[PDB]
Amino acid sequence: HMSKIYEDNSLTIGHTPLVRLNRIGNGRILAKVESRNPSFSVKCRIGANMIWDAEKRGVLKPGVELVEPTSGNTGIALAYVAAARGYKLTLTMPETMSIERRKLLKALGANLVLTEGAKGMKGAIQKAEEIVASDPQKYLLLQQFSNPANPEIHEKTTGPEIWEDTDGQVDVFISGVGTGGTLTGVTRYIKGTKGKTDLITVAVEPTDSPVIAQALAGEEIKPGPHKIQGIGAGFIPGNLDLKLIDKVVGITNEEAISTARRLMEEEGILAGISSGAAVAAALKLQEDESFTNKNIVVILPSSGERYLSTALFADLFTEKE
Amino acid sequence: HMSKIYEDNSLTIGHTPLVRLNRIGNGRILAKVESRNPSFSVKCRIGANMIWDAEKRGVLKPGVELVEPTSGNTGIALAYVAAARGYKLTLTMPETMSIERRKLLKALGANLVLTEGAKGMKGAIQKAEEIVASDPQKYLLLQQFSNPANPEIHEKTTGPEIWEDTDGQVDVFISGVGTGGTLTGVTRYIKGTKGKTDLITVAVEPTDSPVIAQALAGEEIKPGPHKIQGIGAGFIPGNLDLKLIDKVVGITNEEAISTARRLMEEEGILAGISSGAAVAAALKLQEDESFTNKNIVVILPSSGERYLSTALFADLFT
Ligand SMILES: Cc1ccc(C[C@@]2(C(=O)O)C[C@H]2c2ccccc2)cc1
Ligand SMILES: Cc1ccc(C[C@@]2(C(=O)O)C[C@H]2c2ccccc2)cc1
Ligand SMILES: *Cc1c(COP(=O)(O)O)cnc(C)c1O
Ligand SMILES: *Cc1c(COP(=O)(O)O)cnc(C)c1O
Ligand SMILES: [Co+2]
Repeated sequence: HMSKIYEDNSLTIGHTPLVRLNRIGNGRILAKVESRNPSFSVKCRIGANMIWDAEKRGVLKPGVELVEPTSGNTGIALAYVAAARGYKLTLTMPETMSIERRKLLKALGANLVLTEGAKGMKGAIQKAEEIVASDPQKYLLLQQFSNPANPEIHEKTTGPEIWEDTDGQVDVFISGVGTGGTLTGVTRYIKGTKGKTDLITVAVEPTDSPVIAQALAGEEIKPGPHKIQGIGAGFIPGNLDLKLIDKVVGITNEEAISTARRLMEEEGILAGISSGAAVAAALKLQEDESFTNKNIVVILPSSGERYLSTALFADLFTEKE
Repeated sequence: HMSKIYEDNSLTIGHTPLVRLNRIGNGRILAKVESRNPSFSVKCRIGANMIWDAEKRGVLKPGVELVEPTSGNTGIALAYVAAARGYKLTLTMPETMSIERRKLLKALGANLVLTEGAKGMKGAIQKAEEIVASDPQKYLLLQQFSNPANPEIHEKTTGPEIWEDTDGQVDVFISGVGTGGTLTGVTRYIKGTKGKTDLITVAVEPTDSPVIAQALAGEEIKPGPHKIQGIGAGFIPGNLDLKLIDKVVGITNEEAISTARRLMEEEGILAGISSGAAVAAALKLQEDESFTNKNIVVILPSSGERYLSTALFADLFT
């Protein structure tokens, strides 16, 4: 894309590189590095577009302050966009969110409201609702799991970049599902706008919280705890369009961690746990002869630098090592 | 640039965004965000090009391994490129190096050799030389402070990006100097290749180690300790072409840290200490009427996320 001066850092989102994996898999895995973003994750796109959309809809205007419950990369994305565009932001999250993330969020100007650790994200969602209810004219909740501006940005940026960078040669699209925006939006551009209805869209989820598989089977939703940060919220988000999914691959915590470590050591791509999960799903599909000659695009949501205090960098090296 | 599939992560360097600063300075500071790079710093460009250059020179034949003494972003850059392109890499550094940083380099496949803490960077340089001397056919030292492939990549990528993104309108170019490659290579492109000899090139350094100022004034070189990671090595590097510098601005530790905090809180640009230093220098220039109407391009070398254990994030809470 074209040379310019960006008017603020929110406008720099996307155009992330698509990199061939040469040592992991058969040479047809193409990794889309979504840590090449202004706050270093796929969420940069949705922090930008949910705020731009709120501006366009007339609900974010001078005097209105943003609120969102998030203990993750969405909080970081909303923080840098609010700072870049001159909005006040309040984030709610359980008091168990890491010091690294609190430091980042405060440095970017966010106002943090810490909720009881025992109540997890449910307690943070309740606190965000309470804050907005205290002054609904003042506060705007963005609602990342249902706000259509989330999948919209992937329809307008992420998907077009995959189509253009592969010159239409993509055959398989793999996305670990958190909010579902990435899966939904990219698939709507490729299957819908470009008419490629035989794209294979693969949802990735934790083996220990396989709610997408349960929903497609018409079974009871029964989530569980797991370590693949950023995916597997334990329900079907509003922003996940189940009708667009062709296959669901469940990944273990250990598979996700080990494959993220391989991205770093074998490909030089700093990668988070969910990036390992998505590439591990590509490797499982390449066990099946139907996939042997397909070009597989995989989203890598985050950089392993954000994971130094997590399982990803634990049980890896001995004191002596 | 042209839509494509990159054949490895080293080929994804550059095309970093130039962002107008709206609250910091007069609206004419244009910040080039060099953390938008495959290992998140300006050094990703030189990790790639020093290795590409070694390949082109025929000195990276099968069995040859890389060695470099580095405590910083160059070690992370060389590690991701060596992992991407299938080389073995040894980095030397003092044992002071944090366990978390050893884990990150380790995860990228680097072999670490930890040297005696009291001997600092000098001890790490000594150990790298000793490793190469133990088997010179096997080991290749990249020598980031003198290897011309460092400023070359900035002449071939960073410089052109600044020229294109500003439509040639860049009046002032500000770089905090570590190796000098950024300053040297960008200035060679803009003053030389593009012929814009009216460009004002500004070197930034710590007030507590003002060796560039000393060199340009013809004063004795007298370095000192400071906090501005990535700049101010306390000598004039081979890759710093002093002839290209118009002005040197010295920045305090506190000015660097406070201005980096403003980049984060006021602009939403995650920024390291040296990014704060370089922008602090732009602010000083904008106090001088001669600079008021000028477009000022400033390099932001790194992201504040790499500084979470440092004073950059101190006193954010009670
Ligand atoms: C540590 C961490 C990282 C990323 C996330 C992603 C999400 C966010 O708010 O940033 C979207 C939400 C999420 C929460 C739980 C499971 C999956 C996604 C959450 C927590
Ligand atoms: C902590 C840290 C960060 C960046 C650097 C930059 C350099 C590196 O090897 O990565 C170039 C070298 C350097 C060393 C001392 C002063 C300035 C630059 C060094 C140390
Ligand atoms: C958000 C996120 C995902 C999932 O992306 P969605 O578009 O929300 O499905 C995966 N990994 C990480 C690290 C994320 O932050
Ligand atoms: C390398 C580096 C610089 C200085 O860039 P040079 O091109 O080496 O002069 C500044 N800040 C940081 C953090 C760096 O890593
Ligand atoms: Co481009």
